[PDB]
Amino acid sequence: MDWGRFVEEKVREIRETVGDSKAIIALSGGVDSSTAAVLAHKAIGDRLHAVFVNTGFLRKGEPEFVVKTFRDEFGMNLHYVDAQDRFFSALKGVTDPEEKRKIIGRVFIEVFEEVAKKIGAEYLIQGTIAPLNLKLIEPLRDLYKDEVRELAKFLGLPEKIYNRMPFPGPGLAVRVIGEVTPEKIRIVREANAIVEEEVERAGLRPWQAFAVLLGVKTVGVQGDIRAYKETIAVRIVESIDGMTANAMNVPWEVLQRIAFRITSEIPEVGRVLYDITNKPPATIEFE
Amino acid sequence: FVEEKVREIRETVGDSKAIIALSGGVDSSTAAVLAHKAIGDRLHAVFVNTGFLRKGEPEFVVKTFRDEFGMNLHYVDAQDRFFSALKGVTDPEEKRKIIGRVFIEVFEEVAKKIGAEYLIQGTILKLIEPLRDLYKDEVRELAKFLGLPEKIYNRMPFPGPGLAVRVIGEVTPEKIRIVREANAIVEEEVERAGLRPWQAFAVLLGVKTVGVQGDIRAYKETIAVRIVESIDGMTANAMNVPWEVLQRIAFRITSEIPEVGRVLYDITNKPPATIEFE
Repeated sequence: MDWGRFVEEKVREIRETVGDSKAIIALSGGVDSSTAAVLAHKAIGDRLHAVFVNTGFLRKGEPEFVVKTFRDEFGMNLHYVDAQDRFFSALKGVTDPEEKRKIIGRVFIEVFEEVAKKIGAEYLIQGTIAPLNLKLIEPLRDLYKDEVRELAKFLGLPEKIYNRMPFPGPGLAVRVIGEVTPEKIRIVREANAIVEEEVERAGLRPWQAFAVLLGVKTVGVQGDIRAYKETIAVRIVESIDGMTANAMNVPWEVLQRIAFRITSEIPEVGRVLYDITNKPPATIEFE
Repeated sequence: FVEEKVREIRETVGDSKAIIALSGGVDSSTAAVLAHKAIGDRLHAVFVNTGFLRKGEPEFVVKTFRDEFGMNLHYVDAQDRFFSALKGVTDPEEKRKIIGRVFIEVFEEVAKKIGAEYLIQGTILKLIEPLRDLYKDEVRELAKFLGLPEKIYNRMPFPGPGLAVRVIGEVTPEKIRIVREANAIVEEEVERAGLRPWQAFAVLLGVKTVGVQGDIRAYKETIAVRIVESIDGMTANAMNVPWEVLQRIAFRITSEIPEVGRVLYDITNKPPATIEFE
């Protein structure tokens, strides 16, 4: 393979296509969109407008990391969009998993379209890989997943991105069973951070590792009196590419640390359960 | 000791009839055998099938006390009454309160027909408590000496409300059936693997999810497996169960109980969590 040649030719292609016009891209923080953004940025510089939407369902430290990486370090013309209120308000009273995803998808498009109209770009860059009135450009169209990761590394993207575990577009909203509220998202966000921290501390490299707020209540104690507490499910799986996946045989000490930290550092949680179901028969997420 | 207590009971009861509630627990069982050796045919044991007992449990109790020990055993099928009384009840406290109220109504109903004058209780009508001076460990030894099955004197504790508190939310016949089957799988695999925990059981969580086979839009149930080690039950730790055993439990539950599509294992100690979920 020759990545230097690939980059030179692809950057040239984007330049010849865009000309002096503006191009826009949705920056999700994922490896695909990140890689496509870097190629487009090398091609047209400030004429590339990278739009990053904070949905309110991102992981701890994620928004800050994306801004630091793309605005500060890569110097991209980034549009940080805080749309948290729109997403949370739109989900009020919605408990059905499918409906939640539908609403989140609709609001994301509404937000992106609103910002895009102000930008007035003529081209839309997408990180589509092999595996708005805008002309489409897909720089990674002929590349497979493993190749995109190699390219991302070659382009100087952080390992935190090219080796990241996949994370759903609706984010933490699908990690909360039932109605999505700021409090539930706060709890699962902290629990998720603990899960990832313990997996990292033990040098484990699973396909996915996350926490889910089940909605099931258990009787705990806060001060010196009984109170209802939440239940968190921990999901850690091993997989080649998600086709099938096995619940991971996590060292007991790691599971103990996760359970201890979640219930001690997040007083609102009183019980932690570990998912031991493979795929098949189960899905990886809890939807 | 046996000769002494049997003598005391025989002197207290005289030629009157006595009644005792058989729960299947070591305490009531041991007290029942002592009372039976004392007044034989004048002891009337009462077994109430609440509808929340474990798989094969009712049959075991009847076979053990009525056939094996030859006691007068009044079997009461009150499943319908308990399920009706719990219809729509979600609060754990109310479930326990209602089950207690119904048990009494059912028991007092059967006690009237017997016409007993003494009530035998396994506390550790006139009351008779032959084990009021014995501790948990002592009662177990006595049970062994009396000839009670190991399945009883060494059995894990099981709550009065039974499987009703092993179902989060409203209790219904179908939910109890599902958790009864899951519970049997958990106990079977834990025993087969040589595990000897304080308690090992299954809980129907109420949370539902879709799977990746067959009708992928059909929401299925979730079972939580609870296995803990404890000395006294005051403090306990989630057990470090061998992975292959947990995998077998998950496989059997989803393969044998089509209604369940997800299995979770509780990894929380006590404190901060309770052993039972409700």
